[PDB]
Amino acid sequence: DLADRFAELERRYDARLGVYVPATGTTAAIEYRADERFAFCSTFKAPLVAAVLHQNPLTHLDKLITYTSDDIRSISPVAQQHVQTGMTIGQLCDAAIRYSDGTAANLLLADLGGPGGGTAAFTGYLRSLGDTVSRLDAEAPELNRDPPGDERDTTTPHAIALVLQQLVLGNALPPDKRALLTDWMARNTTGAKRIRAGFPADWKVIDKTGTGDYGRANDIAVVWSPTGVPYVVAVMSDRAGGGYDAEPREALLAEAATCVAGVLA
Ligand SMILES: *C(=O)[C@@H](NC(=O)c1c(OC)cccc1OC)[C@@H]1N[C@@H](C(=O)O)C(C)(C)S1
Repeated sequence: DLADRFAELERRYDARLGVYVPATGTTAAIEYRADERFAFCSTFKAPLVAAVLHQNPLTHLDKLITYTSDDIRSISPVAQQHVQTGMTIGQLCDAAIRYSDGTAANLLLADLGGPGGGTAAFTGYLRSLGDTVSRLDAEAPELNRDPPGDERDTTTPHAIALVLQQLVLGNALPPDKRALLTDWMARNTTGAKRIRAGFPADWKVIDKTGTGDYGRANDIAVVWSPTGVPYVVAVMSDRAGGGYDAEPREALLAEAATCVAGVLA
């Protein structure tokens, strides 16, 4: 039984684990704490890029955005390298997804615009996809820091899986924009030790990770079987029991993903 295995992992890693895989043609939903709230951490950047693509014509990807020293406030591997030239919206989407660049995500939120530095418009985008659960209230670094249990900047494995399903598998985006989002997540560099590690090499995996304080580690993916059957996999975790400086444990997500892969193979 899956739930027993997930509970064993919780004890092993002194963690709380949430998992959701939506029902398909022949499988019921897989769900473990799937309606409990977990911090978004950086996972919000995937639907953020979808919001920015949806909102604008494609030539918008070519708009140059400039920024300065005081815009660099969070882990930002790419944005730090280009501060002297600026970055296009396309480059910022690339960096936000593939390197989880925090400054890029902040600039993309500002591009969306409106109250709360774009957080309200981001939430509005989720509402338009039928997600009445998730909320973004702050930008980086603040959004990764809410105390355990706090509802600010949270989603649920259930809600975010259904969002990602509509973005990648459904018709939320036109095919040209859908393909851009799909490709960036396909080329993600931060996810090798999470959902990807739990699925065999002949399964295709696209994903977006998140990491925070209190041992927070998430990964949201779309996976395809070797025969092209897709499944959406949302895994979220925290380790409140070690306090603010509890280490995130990637291996917990790899093992949860291995357990899901075993059921889906
Ligand atoms: C978003 O989840 C980002 N996370 C952070 O910047 C972060 C930590 O990451 C080391 C640790 C504690 C707090 C925060 O947020 C202030 C970026 N995305 C993650 C990820 O994709 O797993 C990175 C690549 C580790 S940074």
